[PDB]
Amino acid sequence: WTATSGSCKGRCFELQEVGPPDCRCDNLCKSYSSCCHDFDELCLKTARGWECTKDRCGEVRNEENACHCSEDCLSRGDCCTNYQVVCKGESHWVDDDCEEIKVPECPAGFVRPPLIIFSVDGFRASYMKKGSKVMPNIEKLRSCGTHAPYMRPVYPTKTFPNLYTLATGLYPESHGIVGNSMYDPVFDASFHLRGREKFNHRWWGGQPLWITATKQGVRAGTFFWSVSIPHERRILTILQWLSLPDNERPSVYAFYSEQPDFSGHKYGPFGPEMTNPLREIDKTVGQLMDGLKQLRLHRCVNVIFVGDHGMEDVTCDRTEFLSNYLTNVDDITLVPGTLGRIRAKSINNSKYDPKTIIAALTCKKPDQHFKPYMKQHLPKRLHYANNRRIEDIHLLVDRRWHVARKPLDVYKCFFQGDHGFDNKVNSMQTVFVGYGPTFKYRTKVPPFENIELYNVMCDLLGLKPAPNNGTHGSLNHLLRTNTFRPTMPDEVSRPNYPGIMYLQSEFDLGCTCDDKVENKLEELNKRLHTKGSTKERHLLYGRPAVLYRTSYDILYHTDFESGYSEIFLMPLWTSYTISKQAEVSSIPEHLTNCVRPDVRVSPGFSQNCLAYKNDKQMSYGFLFPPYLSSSPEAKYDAFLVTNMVPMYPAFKRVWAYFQRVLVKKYASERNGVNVISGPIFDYNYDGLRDTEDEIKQYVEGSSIPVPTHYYSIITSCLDFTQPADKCDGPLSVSSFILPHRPDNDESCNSSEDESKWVEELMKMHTARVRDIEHLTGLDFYRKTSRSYSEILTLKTYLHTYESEI
Ligand SMILES: *[C@@H]1O[C@H](CO)[C@@H](O[C@@H]2O[C@H](CO)[C@@H](O[C@@H]3O[C@H](CO[C@H]4O[C@H](CO[C@H]5O[C@H](CO)[C@@H](O)[C@H](O)[C@@H]5O)[C@@H](O)[C@H](O[C@H]5O[C@H](CO)[C@@H](O)[C@H](O)[C@@H]5O[C@H]5O[C@H](CO)[C@@H](O)[C@H](O)[C@@H]5O)[C@@H]4O)[C@@H](O)[C@H](O[C@H]4O[C@H](CO)[C@@H](O)[C@H](O)[C@@H]4O[C@H]4O[C@H](CO)[C@@H](O)[C@H](O)[C@@H]4O)[C@@H]3O)[C@H](O)[C@H]2NC(C)=O)[C@H](O)[C@H]1NC(C)=O
Ligand SMILES: O=C(/C=C/c1ccc(OC(F)(F)F)cc1)N1CC[C@@H]2CN(C(=O)NCc3cnn[nH]3)C[C@@H]2CC1
Ligand SMILES: [Ca+2]
Ligand SMILES: [Zn+2]
Ligand SMILES: [Zn+2]
Repeated sequence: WTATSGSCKGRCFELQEVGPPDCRCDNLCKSYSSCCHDFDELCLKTARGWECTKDRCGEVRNEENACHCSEDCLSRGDCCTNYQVVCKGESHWVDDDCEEIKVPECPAGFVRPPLIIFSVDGFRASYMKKGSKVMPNIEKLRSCGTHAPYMRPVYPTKTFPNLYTLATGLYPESHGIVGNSMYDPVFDASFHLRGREKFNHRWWGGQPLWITATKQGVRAGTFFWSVSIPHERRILTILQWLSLPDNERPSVYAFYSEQPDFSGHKYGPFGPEMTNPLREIDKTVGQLMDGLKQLRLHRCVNVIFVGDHGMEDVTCDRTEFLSNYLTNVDDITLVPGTLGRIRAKSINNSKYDPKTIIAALTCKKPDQHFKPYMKQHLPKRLHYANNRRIEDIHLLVDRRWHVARKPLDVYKCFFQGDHGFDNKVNSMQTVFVGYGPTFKYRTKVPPFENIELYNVMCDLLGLKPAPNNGTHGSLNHLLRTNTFRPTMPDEVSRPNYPGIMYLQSEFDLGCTCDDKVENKLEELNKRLHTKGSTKERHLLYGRPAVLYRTSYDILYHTDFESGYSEIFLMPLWTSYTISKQAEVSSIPEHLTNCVRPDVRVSPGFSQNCLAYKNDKQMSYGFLFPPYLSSSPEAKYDAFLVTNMVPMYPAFKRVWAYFQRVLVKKYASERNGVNVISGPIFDYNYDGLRDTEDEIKQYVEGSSIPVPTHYYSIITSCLDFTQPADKCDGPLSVSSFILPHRPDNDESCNSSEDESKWVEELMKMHTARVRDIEHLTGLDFYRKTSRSYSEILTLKTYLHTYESEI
């Protein structure tokens, strides 16, 4: 209940909030039914259209009009956007040639270039090209501004998570908005689209741009707009705010459009009925740029044209039903659609077993159009686990399909488009264009993740970003002028460089190796290998930096080089270069069980084979593969206890294929590759490395910890006519984070040869170097000829393995 006996007289779209019970006059008031009685009358005029006609120029002012064509309207800052064109014989913004904007042309009293964020729902990346013929205003922005072919959203590819990630730079798991619909088990409440619960502040974490602005003395226009407020009014409101005196005037503005998402659901992504929605966006953009030209701001303001996600062909008939897999369907709640989330219907039931739910959903039909995971087993690049609002059980749904619980939920067909799938899917990609004095001229940039923009928008506004998941500096190549020069973090732990300190007989590991067969030329030469005489062949980008306090040793060998952790009893990283000319060999008969002690590292800081024998679930593998040894002699180095890592047999299949076939293959395709591999420990699935006392799993009867994942970073020359190990120019990279899992239930073809399923699993588990840095606490690419900004961009790249957009 609100007494709304006040008035909006003089308060149309006031910027600060007066609380209950006094009536409101802001673009939010409708959503509370707390607008003053006269709001519609005064603040939402609609009379006489949104365009000056030839027969309205120099007219007498009449306050009841929606906009004005009167001689004094320029001053009042409330002209129609085409006032100058029709009346003063000016040309539309779109119809002028674009001159480069080498410096801000801002009128007096403007201390900084404003920022307008023009956000559009469901604007699929491929609209920029496939609709270019009917979007001339936006094609001017794109071609004269700075654009990327596409921009990658976050999972899930839904509106709320993506809009709030754009405003926070945070992953959904961090900011809290993990779906359009949500249940919080601590709150005992649901977050929905229709309803008022979504308004409470307790859902929203992190610090969005407008709060970041306000707290640092930069005033902001409001971001939310009510559904009923038409777009034309929204633009005039932004143009009026810009007329406000210097000390009242916001520096950052936002506009939003429900289109083209709204129509895309009805007609699909490319239905013929989509041309019209696109025409209207362009028209709206036209009114803004025309209106800015009127205020002498068109070479002063920076404009961001950005979408939240794309759109895919989806229909009712393409629905999987859980009622055809489970018998016990009324014992679960599903959050359905382009992604599934399952939980117990009642927490009062003791016999609710997720192991058995996943069983019944795994590879149960050759058709199957979805795949269950436990959230911690999701690809780490999705960063979709670390929140109480995300249910333990998750369904990754195939592009073009839906998941529902029972058939009745789907009839008690209409739609032809939807969105929400995995964020590396082409149809889900969206747009970025930046145009203005601070952005670059006629410049294309590589695709980037939307988590990066918060940082840039803070830069555009001279703000200091709140802690976020962007990598600040990685988008400096978008900007004409930078206020952030990124600097490399300092190494926390310096290594030990141990020599030969131990005799064989001091080791009691229970490990045998047949290696007792017997020169000054080639015996002087392999000591040199252990001092690192070939370290600049196998360690091309300097040693990783350890960014935490720990104790580790650098170990040199002929073929490879490692940083060995005395705490975790295995390498943090292993580095080696495989040239194009290198040859694959096999593990000879006599060395199949061979595990040699390392005489640089004490018995007490080593693994032992006895644990592996006694633990019937856990086998072992090697980080540097014996298969790629340079010679029969060097192959012995690969069997050192200090190259050894614990591996479930099931996972040895995956790993073996990678080491035996794929590395050589990549070395052929890319003219050699540098490989760095190591373990990852993340039992708390927060995407960050775990300390010694968070380890949940050891090899039975030992202090040998068990990685939750294994990673590799594969670098080469981008100019592939140059060997990896002699690259003059920019680098090219691909990475992965394989889940270390006791089975291969994730791959429904696993009973076949490794050549059918392994490389497919690895593609799904593609990863950014930065993702690995978070999980390891290391820092790569410390010594290159390349600028640090470029290296940041390199570390944020993700190889998607998709086709061309
Ligand atoms: C992506 O980027 C983000 C952002 O950088 C990364 O996330 C950050 O990660 C940090 C490390 O995990 C984490 O630090 C915690 O913070 C704990 C308390 O923090 C509270 O305050 C936060 C700050 O808010 C303020 O923000 C601005 C400044 O930027 C200020 O101006 C304002 O005043 C703000 O208030 C606040 O964000 C945070 O809120 C979370 O919880 C709310 C609900 O309770 C949510 O609404 C909100 O969204 C946040 O939720 C996310 O984060 C929590 C983790 O806190 C997570 O569980 C949720 O799922 C969700 O994702 C807080 O209210 C602090 O207690 C922690 O310190 C403990 O650990 C240290 C370790 O050294 C100990 O030394 C210390 O003693 C302490 O231990 C205590 O706990 C032990 C057991 O738990 C116990 O035994 C012991 O005795 C102690 O009691 C630690 O510093 C940041 O909070 C987090 N920030 C954000 C925004 O999420 C993220 O890692 C990145 N991801 C990747 C993959 O890189
Ligand atoms: O005006 C806004 C916000 C504007 C905004 C602009 C810029 C932003 O960020 C930054 F500038 F920082 F980048 C952030 C927010 N609203 C109103 C409409 C509702 C209803 N609504 C829907 O109907 N979605 C359609 C849908 C439903 N299912 N899939 N799609 C989704 C919801 C969005 C929020
Ligand atoms: Ca962790
Ligand atoms: Zn959306
Ligand atoms: Zn939608």
